[PDB]
Amino acid sequence: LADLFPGFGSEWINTSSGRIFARVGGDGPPLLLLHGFPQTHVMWHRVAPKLAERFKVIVADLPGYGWSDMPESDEQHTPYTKRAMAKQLIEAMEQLGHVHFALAGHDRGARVSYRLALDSPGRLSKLAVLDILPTYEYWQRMNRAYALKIYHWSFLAQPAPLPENLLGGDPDFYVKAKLASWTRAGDLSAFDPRAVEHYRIAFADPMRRHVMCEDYRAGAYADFEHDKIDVEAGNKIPVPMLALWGASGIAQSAATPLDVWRKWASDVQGAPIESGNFLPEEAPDQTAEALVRFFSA
Amino acid sequence: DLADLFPGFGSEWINTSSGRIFARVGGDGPPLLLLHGFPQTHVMWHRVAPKLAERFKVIVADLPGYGWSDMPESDEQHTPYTKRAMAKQLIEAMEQLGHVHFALAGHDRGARVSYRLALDSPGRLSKLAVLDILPTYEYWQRMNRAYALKIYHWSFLAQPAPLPENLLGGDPDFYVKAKLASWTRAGDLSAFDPRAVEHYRIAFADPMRRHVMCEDYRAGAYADFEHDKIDVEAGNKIPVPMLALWGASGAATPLDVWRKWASDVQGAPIESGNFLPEEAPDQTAEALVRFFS
Ligand SMILES: [Cl-]
Repeated sequence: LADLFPGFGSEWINTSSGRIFARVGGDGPPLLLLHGFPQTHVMWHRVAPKLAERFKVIVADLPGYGWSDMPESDEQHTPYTKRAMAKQLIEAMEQLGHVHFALAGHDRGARVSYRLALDSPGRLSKLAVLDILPTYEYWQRMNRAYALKIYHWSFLAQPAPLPENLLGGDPDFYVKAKLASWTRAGDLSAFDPRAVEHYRIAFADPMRRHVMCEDYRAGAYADFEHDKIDVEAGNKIPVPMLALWGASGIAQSAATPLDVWRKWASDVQGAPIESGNFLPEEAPDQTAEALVRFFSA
Repeated sequence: DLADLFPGFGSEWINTSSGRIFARVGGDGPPLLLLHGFPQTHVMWHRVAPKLAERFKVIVADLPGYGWSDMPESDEQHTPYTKRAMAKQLIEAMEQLGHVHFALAGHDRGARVSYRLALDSPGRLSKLAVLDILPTYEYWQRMNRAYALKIYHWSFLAQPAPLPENLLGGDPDFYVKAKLASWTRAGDLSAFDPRAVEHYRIAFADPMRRHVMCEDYRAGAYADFEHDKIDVEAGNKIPVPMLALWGASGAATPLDVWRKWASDVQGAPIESGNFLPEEAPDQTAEALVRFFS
Protein backbone atom coordinates (compact mmCIF):
# COMPACT_ATOMS: atom_id res chain seq x y z
CA LEU A 1 0.00 0.00 0.00
CA ALA A 2 1.33 3.42 -0.99
CA ASP A 3 2.39 6.15 1.41
CA LEU A 4 0.14 9.00 0.30
CA PHE A 5 1.20 11.45 3.02
CA PRO A 6 4.91 12.07 2.32
CA GLY A 7 6.58 13.35 5.49
CA PHE A 8 3.63 12.67 7.80
CA GLY A 9 4.24 10.57 10.89
CA SER A 10 2.15 7.59 11.97
CA GLU A 11 0.50 7.02 15.36
CA TRP A 12 -1.36 4.12 16.91
CA ILE A 13 -3.33 5.83 19.67
CA ASN A 14 -4.78 3.87 22.60
CA THR A 15 -8.33 4.42 23.81
CA SER A 16 -10.69 2.49 26.06
CA SER A 17 -12.36 1.20 22.87
CA GLY A 18 -9.28 0.23 20.88
CA ARG A 19 -6.47 1.84 18.96
CA ILE A 20 -7.04 4.66 16.51
CA PHE A 21 -4.61 4.78 13.57
CA ALA A 22 -3.61 8.24 12.36
CA ARG A 23 -1.22 10.04 10.07
CA VAL A 24 0.10 13.21 11.68
CA GLY A 25 1.75 16.16 9.98
CA GLY A 26 2.34 19.88 9.98
CA ASP A 27 2.38 22.28 12.91
CA GLY A 28 0.08 24.93 14.37
CA PRO A 29 -3.50 24.66 15.71
CA PRO A 30 -4.80 21.08 15.96
CA LEU A 31 -7.11 19.85 13.19
CA LEU A 32 -8.67 16.38 13.11
CA LEU A 33 -9.82 14.95 9.77
CA LEU A 34 -12.35 12.10 9.63
CA HIS A 35 -13.13 9.98 6.54
CA GLY A 36 -16.31 8.04 5.71
CA PHE A 37 -17.64 5.02 3.78
CA PRO A 38 -16.26 3.04 1.97
CA GLN A 39 -12.94 4.77 2.51
CA THR A 40 -10.12 5.25 5.03
CA HIS A 41 -7.95 8.15 6.25
CA VAL A 42 -6.18 8.24 2.90
CA MET A 43 -9.16 10.05 1.24
CA TRP A 44 -7.61 13.23 2.68
CA HIS A 45 -4.30 12.77 0.82
CA ARG A 46 -4.92 15.54 -1.74
CA VAL A 47 -5.84 18.19 0.83
CA ALA A 48 -3.93 17.20 3.99
CA PRO A 49 -0.53 18.42 2.73
CA LYS A 50 -1.95 21.87 2.01
CA LEU A 51 -3.69 21.99 5.41
CA ALA A 52 -0.43 20.93 7.04
CA GLU A 53 1.10 24.20 5.86
CA ARG A 54 -1.16 25.92 8.41
CA PHE A 55 -2.26 23.32 10.99
CA LYS A 56 -1.20 20.33 13.01
CA VAL A 57 -3.14 17.79 10.97
CA ILE A 58 -4.35 14.51 12.45
CA VAL A 59 -5.74 12.16 9.79
CA ALA A 60 -7.51 9.33 11.63
CA ASP A 61 -9.13 6.04 10.69
CA LEU A 62 -12.61 5.84 12.25
CA PRO A 63 -13.16 3.23 14.94
CA GLY A 64 -13.30 -0.10 13.12
CA TYR A 65 -12.07 1.34 9.79
CA GLY A 66 -8.73 1.23 8.00
CA TRP A 67 -6.06 0.22 10.50
CA SER A 68 -7.92 1.23 13.63
CA ASP A 69 -8.94 -1.59 15.94
CA MET A 70 -12.41 -3.14 15.55
CA PRO A 71 -14.23 -3.30 18.88
CA GLU A 72 -16.77 -6.14 19.15
CA SER A 73 -20.23 -4.77 18.51
CA ASP A 74 -23.44 -5.53 20.40
CA GLU A 75 -27.20 -5.70 19.92
CA GLN A 76 -27.42 -1.90 19.75
CA HIS A 77 -24.31 -1.53 17.54
CA THR A 78 -22.99 0.71 20.28
CA PRO A 79 -19.29 1.01 19.35
CA TYR A 80 -20.22 2.07 15.82
CA THR A 81 -22.78 4.65 16.82
CA LYS A 82 -21.62 8.18 16.12
CA ARG A 83 -22.05 8.99 19.84
CA ALA A 84 -19.59 6.26 20.80
CA MET A 85 -17.19 6.99 17.93
CA ALA A 86 -17.06 10.63 18.98
CA LYS A 87 -16.27 9.64 22.58
CA GLN A 88 -13.50 7.36 21.38
CA LEU A 89 -11.98 10.01 19.16
CA ILE A 90 -12.15 12.53 22.02
CA GLU A 91 -10.10 10.06 24.10
CA ALA A 92 -7.63 9.67 21.25
CA MET A 93 -7.16 13.43 20.89
CA GLU A 94 -6.58 13.69 24.66
CA GLN A 95 -3.71 11.20 24.31
CA LEU A 96 -2.02 13.76 22.06
CA GLY A 97 -2.85 16.57 24.48
CA HIS A 98 -5.71 17.99 22.45
CA VAL A 99 -8.76 18.86 24.55
CA HIS A 100 -10.00 21.63 22.25
CA PHE A 101 -9.50 21.34 18.51
CA ALA A 102 -10.76 21.97 14.98
CA LEU A 103 -12.62 19.17 13.19
CA ALA A 104 -13.57 18.36 9.61
CA GLY A 105 -15.46 15.20 8.68
CA HIS A 106 -16.63 13.62 5.45
CA ASP A 107 -19.57 11.24 5.07
CA ARG A 108 -19.65 8.88 8.13
CA GLY A 109 -16.85 10.92 9.70
CA ALA A 110 -18.96 14.05 9.31
CA ARG A 111 -21.73 12.25 11.17
CA VAL A 112 -19.29 11.50 14.00
CA SER A 113 -18.38 15.17 13.88
CA TYR A 114 -21.80 16.81 14.25
CA ARG A 115 -22.76 14.28 16.93
CA LEU A 116 -19.50 15.21 18.74
CA ALA A 117 -20.57 18.84 18.50
CA LEU A 118 -24.02 18.09 19.91
CA ASP A 119 -22.75 15.95 22.80
CA SER A 120 -19.54 17.78 23.64
CA PRO A 121 -19.43 21.26 22.06
CA GLY A 122 -16.64 22.31 24.43
CA ARG A 123 -14.23 20.03 22.58
CA LEU A 124 -14.48 22.00 19.34
CA SER A 125 -13.24 25.40 18.25
CA LYS A 126 -14.84 25.06 14.79
CA LEU A 127 -16.53 22.31 12.78
CA ALA A 128 -16.73 21.44 9.09
CA VAL A 129 -19.06 18.76 7.68
CA LEU A 130 -18.65 17.58 4.09
CA ASP A 131 -21.17 15.90 1.80
CA ILE A 132 -23.86 15.23 4.44
CA LEU A 133 -27.14 16.22 6.05
CA PRO A 134 -27.89 14.94 9.58
CA THR A 135 -28.90 11.26 9.70
CA TYR A 136 -32.34 12.26 11.03
CA GLU A 137 -32.89 14.41 7.95
CA TYR A 138 -32.17 11.55 5.52
CA TRP A 139 -34.67 9.30 7.26
CA GLN A 140 -37.35 12.00 7.45
CA ARG A 141 -36.98 12.40 3.67
CA MET A 142 -37.61 8.71 3.15
CA ASN A 143 -40.18 8.21 0.40
CA ARG A 144 -40.23 6.12 -2.80
CA ALA A 145 -37.82 8.34 -4.74
CA TYR A 146 -35.32 8.64 -1.90
CA ALA A 147 -35.55 4.90 -1.08
CA LEU A 148 -34.70 4.07 -4.68
CA LYS A 149 -31.88 6.63 -4.88
CA ILE A 150 -30.05 5.68 -1.66
CA TYR A 151 -30.99 2.06 -1.09
CA HIS A 152 -27.83 1.19 0.83
CA TRP A 153 -28.96 2.86 4.05
CA SER A 154 -31.69 0.23 4.37
CA PHE A 155 -29.75 -2.58 2.73
CA LEU A 156 -26.59 -2.40 4.86
CA ALA A 157 -28.80 -1.95 7.95
CA GLN A 158 -30.53 -5.34 7.51
CA PRO A 159 -29.79 -7.75 10.35
CA ALA A 160 -26.54 -9.70 10.09
CA PRO A 161 -25.50 -11.73 8.25
CA LEU A 162 -27.66 -10.72 5.28
CA PRO A 163 -25.57 -7.89 3.84
CA GLU A 164 -22.32 -9.52 5.02
CA ASN A 165 -23.16 -12.67 3.08
CA LEU A 166 -24.15 -10.80 -0.07
CA LEU A 167 -20.92 -8.74 0.00
CA GLY A 168 -18.71 -11.80 0.37
CA GLY A 169 -18.85 -13.23 -3.14
CA ASP A 170 -17.32 -10.32 -5.04
CA PRO A 171 -16.42 -7.48 -2.64
CA ASP A 172 -14.08 -5.70 -5.10
CA PHE A 173 -16.96 -5.22 -7.53
CA TYR A 174 -19.28 -3.74 -4.92
CA VAL A 175 -16.83 -1.24 -3.45
CA LYS A 176 -15.47 -0.13 -6.83
CA ALA A 177 -19.01 0.32 -8.15
CA LYS A 178 -19.89 2.42 -5.09
CA LEU A 179 -16.78 4.61 -5.45
CA ALA A 180 -17.45 5.16 -9.14
CA SER A 181 -21.19 5.73 -8.88
CA TRP A 182 -20.95 8.42 -6.21
CA THR A 183 -18.51 10.58 -8.23
CA ARG A 184 -19.54 13.39 -10.58
CA ALA A 185 -18.47 11.48 -13.69
CA GLY A 186 -19.59 8.01 -12.55
CA ASP A 187 -16.18 6.39 -12.90
CA LEU A 188 -12.94 6.02 -10.90
CA SER A 189 -11.09 8.85 -12.64
CA ALA A 190 -11.35 11.24 -9.70
CA PHE A 191 -9.36 8.87 -7.48
CA ASP A 192 -5.65 8.24 -7.25
CA PRO A 193 -5.41 4.50 -8.16
CA ARG A 194 -3.19 4.02 -5.11
CA ALA A 195 -6.00 5.38 -2.93
CA VAL A 196 -8.50 3.04 -4.55
CA GLU A 197 -6.21 0.16 -3.59
CA HIS A 198 -6.33 1.24 0.07
CA TYR A 199 -10.14 1.23 -0.09
CA ARG A 200 -10.24 -2.11 -1.89
CA ILE A 201 -7.88 -3.82 0.55
CA ALA A 202 -9.87 -2.56 3.52
CA PHE A 203 -13.12 -3.77 1.93
CA ALA A 204 -11.60 -7.18 1.15
CA ASP A 205 -11.53 -8.01 4.87
CA PRO A 206 -14.84 -9.55 6.03
CA MET A 207 -14.26 -8.09 9.53
CA ARG A 208 -13.95 -4.60 8.01
CA ARG A 209 -17.13 -5.12 5.96
CA HIS A 210 -18.98 -6.20 9.11
CA VAL A 211 -17.93 -2.93 10.81
CA MET A 212 -19.34 -0.97 7.87
CA CYS A 213 -22.68 -2.76 8.20
CA GLU A 214 -22.67 -2.11 11.98
CA ASP A 215 -22.04 1.55 11.12
CA TYR A 216 -25.12 1.62 8.89
CA ARG A 217 -27.13 -0.36 11.46
CA ALA A 218 -26.28 2.33 14.03
CA GLY A 219 -27.28 4.83 11.33
CA ALA A 220 -30.74 3.25 11.04
CA TYR A 221 -31.38 2.91 14.79
CA ALA A 222 -29.47 4.48 17.71
CA ASP A 223 -27.94 7.33 15.60
CA PHE A 224 -31.36 8.25 14.30
CA GLU A 225 -32.82 8.14 17.80
CA HIS A 226 -30.02 10.32 19.17
CA ASP A 227 -30.68 12.82 16.42
CA LYS A 228 -34.45 12.66 17.03
CA ILE A 229 -34.01 13.68 20.69
CA ASP A 230 -32.05 16.77 19.65
CA VAL A 231 -34.36 17.91 16.91
CA GLU A 232 -37.46 17.38 19.02
CA ALA A 233 -35.71 19.35 21.83
CA GLY A 234 -34.70 22.14 19.44
CA ASN A 235 -31.03 21.65 20.26
CA LYS A 236 -28.60 23.41 17.92
CA ILE A 237 -24.84 23.13 17.57
CA PRO A 238 -23.33 26.40 18.92
CA VAL A 239 -19.88 25.69 17.47
CA PRO A 240 -19.04 27.86 14.44
CA MET A 241 -19.73 25.59 11.53
CA LEU A 242 -19.03 25.11 7.82
CA ALA A 243 -21.12 22.83 5.58
CA LEU A 244 -19.69 21.88 2.16
CA TRP A 245 -21.34 19.53 -0.32
CA GLY A 246 -20.94 18.24 -3.86
CA ALA A 247 -23.59 19.67 -6.16
CA SER A 248 -24.12 16.20 -7.62
CA GLY A 249 -23.99 14.40 -4.27
CA ILE A 250 -26.99 13.05 -2.38
CA ALA A 251 -26.94 15.62 0.44
CA GLN A 252 -28.59 18.07 -1.96
CA SER A 253 -30.70 15.30 -3.55
CA ALA A 254 -34.01 16.53 -2.15
CA ALA A 255 -33.01 19.37 0.16
CA THR A 256 -31.28 22.73 0.42
CA PRO A 257 -28.26 21.76 2.56
CA LEU A 258 -27.51 25.15 4.12
CA ASP A 259 -31.17 25.53 5.09
CA VAL A 260 -31.12 22.07 6.65
CA TRP A 261 -28.00 22.81 8.67
CA ARG A 262 -29.40 26.17 9.84
CA LYS A 263 -32.06 24.09 11.61
CA TRP A 264 -29.26 22.21 13.37
CA ALA A 265 -26.70 24.90 14.11
CA SER A 266 -26.88 28.55 15.18
CA ASP A 267 -23.68 29.72 13.47
CA VAL A 268 -23.24 27.93 10.17
CA GLN A 269 -22.01 28.93 6.72
CA GLY A 270 -22.05 26.78 3.62
CA ALA A 271 -21.41 26.36 -0.08
CA PRO A 272 -21.72 23.80 -2.86
CA ILE A 273 -18.74 22.74 -4.94
CA GLU A 274 -19.00 21.09 -8.34
CA SER A 275 -18.43 17.48 -7.34
CA GLY A 276 -20.04 14.17 -6.54
CA ASN A 277 -19.92 12.71 -3.03
CA PHE A 278 -16.13 12.68 -2.61
CA LEU A 279 -15.27 16.38 -2.24
CA PRO A 280 -11.69 16.08 -1.01
CA GLU A 281 -10.67 13.85 -3.94
CA GLU A 282 -12.91 15.22 -6.68
CA ALA A 283 -12.29 18.88 -5.87
CA PRO A 284 -9.14 18.93 -3.73
CA ASP A 285 -7.93 22.48 -4.37
CA GLN A 286 -11.33 24.06 -3.75
CA THR A 287 -11.98 21.89 -0.70
CA ALA A 288 -8.56 22.59 0.78
CA GLU A 289 -9.03 26.31 0.18
CA ALA A 290 -12.48 26.43 1.78
CA LEU A 291 -11.20 24.55 4.84
CA VAL A 292 -8.05 26.67 5.27
CA ARG A 293 -10.10 29.86 4.94
CA PHE A 294 -12.70 28.66 7.43
CA PHE A 295 -10.38 27.34 10.14
CA SER A 296 -8.02 30.32 9.82
CA ALA A 297 -10.75 32.91 10.33
CA ASP B 1 -34.68 -34.93 -8.72
CA LEU B 2 -37.55 -32.58 -7.88
CA ALA B 3 -40.63 -34.12 -6.25
CA ASP B 4 -44.08 -34.26 -7.83
CA LEU B 5 -46.23 -32.45 -5.28
CA PHE B 6 -49.47 -32.43 -7.28
CA PRO B 7 -50.94 -35.96 -7.40
CA GLY B 8 -53.76 -36.18 -9.93
CA PHE B 9 -52.58 -33.05 -11.73
CA GLY B 10 -51.31 -33.05 -15.30
CA SER B 11 -48.38 -30.98 -16.57
CA GLU B 12 -48.96 -28.51 -19.41
CA TRP B 13 -46.88 -26.13 -21.46
CA ILE B 14 -49.18 -23.36 -22.65
CA ASN B 15 -48.17 -21.28 -25.69
CA THR B 16 -48.42 -17.49 -25.82
CA SER B 17 -47.05 -14.68 -27.99
CA SER B 18 -44.50 -14.00 -25.24
CA GLY B 19 -43.43 -17.57 -24.45
CA ARG B 20 -44.70 -20.74 -22.77
CA ILE B 21 -46.43 -20.73 -19.40
CA PHE B 22 -45.93 -23.90 -17.35
CA ALA B 23 -48.85 -25.17 -15.28
CA ARG B 24 -50.05 -28.11 -13.24
CA VAL B 25 -53.66 -28.77 -14.18
CA GLY B 26 -56.16 -30.79 -12.15
CA GLY B 27 -59.81 -31.18 -11.20
CA ASP B 28 -63.05 -30.29 -12.97
CA GLY B 29 -65.77 -27.69 -12.81
CA PRO B 30 -65.39 -23.91 -12.99
CA PRO B 31 -61.87 -22.75 -13.93
CA LEU B 32 -59.59 -21.34 -11.23
CA LEU B 33 -56.13 -19.93 -11.91
CA LEU B 34 -53.55 -19.86 -9.07
CA LEU B 35 -50.54 -17.50 -9.26
CA HIS B 36 -47.48 -17.64 -7.01
CA GLY B 37 -45.02 -14.95 -6.01
CA PHE B 38 -41.41 -14.35 -4.97
CA PRO B 39 -39.17 -16.20 -4.34
CA GLN B 40 -41.34 -19.21 -5.14
CA THR B 41 -42.96 -21.11 -8.00
CA HIS B 42 -46.32 -22.76 -8.68
CA VAL B 43 -45.46 -25.47 -6.16
CA MET B 44 -46.31 -23.14 -3.21
CA TRP B 45 -49.94 -24.11 -3.88
CA HIS B 46 -49.28 -27.82 -3.29
CA ARG B 47 -51.13 -27.90 0.05
CA VAL B 48 -54.31 -26.06 -0.97
CA ALA B 49 -54.63 -27.03 -4.64
CA PRO B 50 -56.09 -30.50 -3.88
CA LYS B 51 -58.89 -29.06 -1.72
CA LEU B 52 -59.67 -26.57 -4.48
CA ALA B 53 -59.67 -29.20 -7.21
CA GLU B 54 -62.43 -31.02 -5.32
CA ARG B 55 -64.75 -28.35 -6.66
CA PHE B 56 -62.82 -26.63 -9.48
CA LYS B 57 -60.62 -27.11 -12.52
CA VAL B 58 -57.38 -25.77 -11.07
CA ILE B 59 -54.57 -24.31 -13.13
CA VAL B 60 -51.38 -23.74 -11.17
CA ALA B 61 -49.12 -21.59 -13.33
CA ASP B 62 -45.55 -20.36 -13.09
CA LEU B 63 -45.49 -16.59 -13.65
CA PRO B 64 -43.87 -15.38 -16.87
CA GLY B 65 -40.11 -15.73 -16.37
CA TYR B 66 -40.48 -17.84 -13.18
CA GLY B 67 -40.16 -21.59 -12.52
CA TRP B 68 -40.41 -23.47 -15.81
CA SER B 69 -42.19 -20.74 -17.75
CA ASP B 70 -40.16 -19.24 -20.56
CA MET B 71 -38.26 -16.00 -19.94
CA PRO B 72 -39.32 -13.23 -22.36
CA GLU B 73 -36.50 -10.83 -23.27
CA SER B 74 -36.84 -7.70 -21.12
CA ASP B 75 -36.25 -4.05 -22.09
CA GLU B 76 -35.33 -0.65 -20.60
CA GLN B 77 -38.79 -0.34 -19.04
CA HIS B 78 -38.90 -3.97 -17.84
CA THR B 79 -42.05 -4.40 -19.90
CA PRO B 80 -42.62 -8.19 -19.95
CA TYR B 81 -42.25 -8.30 -16.18
CA THR B 82 -44.67 -5.47 -15.53
CA LYS B 83 -47.87 -6.78 -13.96
CA ARG B 84 -49.85 -5.31 -16.87
CA ALA B 85 -47.80 -7.39 -19.30
CA MET B 86 -47.78 -10.55 -17.16
CA ALA B 87 -51.58 -10.27 -16.94
CA LYS B 88 -51.90 -9.98 -20.71
CA GLN B 89 -49.71 -13.06 -21.15
CA LEU B 90 -51.68 -15.18 -18.67
CA ILE B 91 -54.96 -14.05 -20.31
CA GLU B 92 -53.51 -15.38 -23.59
CA ALA B 93 -52.52 -18.62 -21.87
CA MET B 94 -55.99 -19.13 -20.42
CA GLU B 95 -57.46 -18.51 -23.92
CA GLN B 96 -55.40 -21.47 -25.20
CA LEU B 97 -57.41 -23.60 -22.77
CA GLY B 98 -60.64 -21.91 -23.83
CA HIS B 99 -60.99 -20.02 -20.56
CA VAL B 100 -62.09 -16.40 -21.17
CA HIS B 101 -63.90 -15.95 -17.87
CA PHE B 102 -62.40 -17.54 -14.77
CA ALA B 103 -61.71 -17.39 -11.06
CA LEU B 104 -58.29 -16.18 -9.88
CA ALA B 105 -56.31 -16.25 -6.66
CA GLY B 106 -52.80 -14.83 -6.42
CA HIS B 107 -50.11 -14.57 -3.75
CA ASP B 108 -47.36 -11.93 -3.41
CA ARG B 109 -46.17 -10.98 -6.96
CA GLY B 110 -48.91 -13.18 -8.44
CA ALA B 111 -51.50 -11.24 -6.46
CA ARG B 112 -50.09 -8.06 -8.05
CA VAL B 113 -50.56 -9.63 -11.50
CA SER B 114 -54.07 -10.51 -10.35
CA TYR B 115 -55.41 -7.13 -9.17
CA ARG B 116 -53.76 -5.48 -12.20
CA LEU B 117 -55.57 -8.03 -14.39
CA ALA B 118 -58.83 -7.11 -12.63
CA LEU B 119 -58.24 -3.38 -13.18
CA ASP B 120 -57.30 -3.77 -16.87
CA SER B 121 -59.71 -6.55 -17.91
CA PRO B 122 -62.42 -7.13 -15.27
CA GLY B 123 -64.52 -9.06 -17.78
CA ARG B 124 -61.99 -11.90 -17.54
CA LEU B 125 -62.73 -12.58 -13.88
CA SER B 126 -65.70 -14.09 -12.08
CA LYS B 127 -64.09 -13.75 -8.64
CA LEU B 128 -60.67 -12.54 -7.42
CA ALA B 129 -58.70 -13.45 -4.30
CA VAL B 130 -55.49 -11.68 -3.27
CA LEU B 131 -53.22 -13.12 -0.59
CA ASP B 132 -50.89 -11.12 1.67
CA ILE B 133 -50.62 -7.91 -0.37
CA LEU B 134 -51.71 -4.32 -0.61
CA PRO B 135 -51.59 -2.57 -4.00
CA THR B 136 -48.06 -1.65 -5.11
CA TYR B 137 -49.03 2.04 -5.02
CA GLU B 138 -49.96 1.74 -1.34
CA TYR B 139 -46.63 0.17 -0.36
CA TRP B 140 -44.73 2.99 -2.00
CA GLN B 141 -47.00 5.63 -0.43
CA ARG B 142 -46.14 4.07 2.94
CA MET B 143 -42.36 4.07 2.28
CA ASN B 144 -40.91 5.93 5.29
CA ARG B 145 -37.96 4.89 7.48
CA ALA B 146 -39.89 2.02 9.07
CA TYR B 147 -41.03 0.54 5.75
CA ALA B 148 -37.70 1.20 4.01
CA LEU B 149 -36.06 -1.03 6.62
CA LYS B 150 -38.83 -3.68 6.76
CA ILE B 151 -39.23 -4.16 3.01
CA TYR B 152 -35.74 -3.06 1.95
CA HIS B 153 -35.87 -5.58 -0.93
CA TRP B 154 -38.37 -3.39 -2.82
CA SER B 155 -35.54 -0.88 -3.27
CA PHE B 156 -32.56 -3.25 -3.31
CA LEU B 157 -33.84 -5.60 -6.00
CA ALA B 158 -34.93 -2.58 -8.06
CA GLN B 159 -31.42 -1.07 -8.24
CA PRO B 160 -30.16 -0.87 -11.83
CA ALA B 161 -28.51 -4.03 -13.13
CA PRO B 162 -26.09 -5.62 -12.42
CA LEU B 163 -25.90 -4.47 -8.79
CA PRO B 164 -28.37 -6.91 -7.23
CA GLU B 165 -27.57 -9.64 -9.77
CA ASN B 166 -23.90 -9.43 -8.91
CA LEU B 167 -24.57 -9.65 -5.17
CA LEU B 168 -27.08 -12.49 -5.38
CA GLY B 169 -24.65 -14.65 -7.37
CA GLY B 170 -22.23 -15.26 -4.49
CA ASP B 171 -24.52 -17.42 -2.37
CA PRO B 172 -28.04 -17.63 -3.80
CA ASP B 173 -29.06 -20.61 -1.62
CA PHE B 174 -28.52 -18.55 1.51
CA TYR B 175 -30.49 -15.54 0.25
CA VAL B 176 -33.54 -17.46 -0.94
CA LYS B 177 -33.64 -19.59 2.23
CA ALA B 178 -33.26 -16.53 4.42
CA LYS B 179 -36.13 -14.76 2.63
CA LEU B 180 -38.36 -17.80 3.00
CA ALA B 181 -37.58 -18.12 6.71
CA SER B 182 -37.65 -14.41 7.57
CA TRP B 183 -41.15 -13.88 6.17
CA THR B 184 -42.80 -16.75 8.10
CA ARG B 185 -44.32 -16.48 11.56
CA ALA B 186 -41.89 -19.11 12.83
CA GLY B 187 -38.78 -17.35 11.54
CA ASP B 188 -37.39 -20.63 10.17
CA LEU B 189 -38.17 -23.11 7.38
CA SER B 190 -40.40 -25.43 9.42
CA ALA B 191 -43.63 -24.23 7.76
CA PHE B 192 -42.38 -25.47 4.35
CA ASP B 193 -42.25 -28.96 2.87
CA PRO B 194 -38.51 -29.53 2.26
CA ARG B 195 -39.36 -30.73 -1.26
CA ALA B 196 -41.03 -27.40 -1.97
CA VAL B 197 -37.99 -25.55 -0.60
CA GLU B 198 -35.83 -27.51 -3.04
CA HIS B 199 -38.04 -26.31 -5.91
CA TYR B 200 -37.51 -22.70 -4.77
CA ARG B 201 -33.75 -23.20 -4.27
CA ILE B 202 -33.21 -24.78 -7.69
CA ALA B 203 -35.09 -21.99 -9.44
CA PHE B 204 -33.21 -19.31 -7.49
CA ALA B 205 -29.87 -20.99 -8.30
CA ASP B 206 -30.20 -20.01 -11.97
CA PRO B 207 -28.76 -16.54 -12.68
CA MET B 208 -31.28 -16.00 -15.48
CA ARG B 209 -34.17 -16.68 -13.10
CA ARG B 210 -32.76 -14.23 -10.53
CA HIS B 211 -32.45 -11.58 -13.23
CA VAL B 212 -36.16 -12.00 -14.01
CA MET B 213 -36.94 -11.48 -10.33
CA CYS B 214 -34.96 -8.26 -10.29
CA GLU B 215 -36.81 -7.13 -13.44
CA ASP B 216 -40.08 -7.89 -11.62
CA TYR B 217 -39.03 -5.61 -8.77
CA ARG B 218 -37.74 -2.96 -11.15
CA ALA B 219 -41.18 -2.95 -12.78
CA GLY B 220 -42.66 -2.79 -9.28
CA ALA B 221 -40.73 0.40 -8.50
CA TYR B 222 -41.48 2.09 -11.81
CA ALA B 223 -44.12 1.12 -14.41
CA ASP B 224 -46.31 -0.88 -11.99
CA PHE B 225 -46.34 2.11 -9.66
CA GLU B 226 -47.28 4.51 -12.47
CA HIS B 227 -50.03 2.18 -13.70
CA ASP B 228 -51.45 2.02 -10.17
CA LYS B 229 -51.16 5.79 -9.75
CA ILE B 230 -53.29 6.36 -12.86
CA ASP B 231 -56.10 4.25 -11.38
CA VAL B 232 -55.85 5.95 -7.97
CA GLU B 233 -56.14 9.37 -9.54
CA ALA B 234 -59.07 8.34 -11.75
CA GLY B 235 -60.84 6.77 -8.77
CA ASN B 236 -60.98 3.40 -10.53
CA LYS B 237 -62.16 0.48 -8.39
CA ILE B 238 -62.26 -3.24 -9.11
CA PRO B 239 -65.93 -4.34 -9.63
CA VAL B 240 -65.11 -8.05 -9.48
CA PRO B 241 -66.25 -9.83 -6.28
CA MET B 242 -63.07 -9.86 -4.23
CA LEU B 243 -61.47 -11.58 -1.23
CA ALA B 244 -58.40 -10.28 0.61
CA LEU B 245 -56.56 -12.68 2.92
CA TRP B 246 -53.41 -11.80 4.81
CA GLY B 247 -51.16 -13.25 7.48
CA ALA B 248 -51.74 -11.62 10.86
CA SER B 249 -48.02 -11.29 11.62
CA GLY B 250 -46.96 -10.49 8.05
CA ALA B 251 -52.05 1.60 10.12
CA ALA B 252 -55.32 0.92 8.30
CA THR B 253 -56.21 -2.76 8.06
CA PRO B 254 -55.65 -4.39 4.64
CA LEU B 255 -59.41 -4.57 4.13
CA ASP B 256 -59.69 -0.82 4.76
CA VAL B 257 -57.09 -0.35 2.03
CA TRP B 258 -58.69 -2.75 -0.45
CA ARG B 259 -62.09 -1.09 0.00
CA LYS B 260 -60.50 2.04 -1.49
CA TRP B 261 -59.54 -0.07 -4.52
CA ALA B 262 -62.55 -2.36 -4.88
CA SER B 263 -66.33 -1.98 -4.67
CA ASP B 264 -67.14 -5.54 -3.51
CA VAL B 265 -64.51 -6.96 -1.17
CA GLN B 266 -64.51 -9.28 1.85
CA GLY B 267 -61.44 -10.19 3.87
CA ALA B 268 -59.92 -11.81 6.94
CA PRO B 269 -56.59 -12.03 8.76
CA ILE B 270 -55.22 -15.54 9.25
CA GLU B 271 -52.67 -16.35 11.96
CA SER B 272 -49.70 -16.76 9.67
CA GLY B 273 -46.70 -15.01 8.20
CA ASN B 274 -46.53 -14.09 4.52
CA PHE B 275 -46.82 -17.58 3.08
CA LEU B 276 -50.48 -18.28 3.81
CA PRO B 277 -50.94 -21.36 1.61
CA GLU B 278 -48.01 -23.11 3.29
CA GLU B 279 -48.13 -21.71 6.84
CA ALA B 280 -51.87 -21.98 7.18
CA PRO B 281 -53.08 -24.36 4.42
CA ASP B 282 -56.32 -25.59 6.04
CA GLN B 283 -57.59 -22.08 6.83
CA THR B 284 -56.46 -20.75 3.45
CA ALA B 285 -58.03 -23.60 1.46
CA GLU B 286 -61.25 -23.39 3.47
CA ALA B 287 -61.50 -19.64 2.94
CA LEU B 288 -60.89 -19.93 -0.80
CA VAL B 289 -63.25 -22.89 -1.32
CA ARG B 290 -66.03 -20.98 0.48
CA PHE B 291 -65.31 -17.79 -1.45
CA PHE B 292 -65.08 -19.31 -4.94
CA SER B 293 -68.06 -21.65 -4.47
CL1 LIG C 1 -44.86 -8.67 -3.16
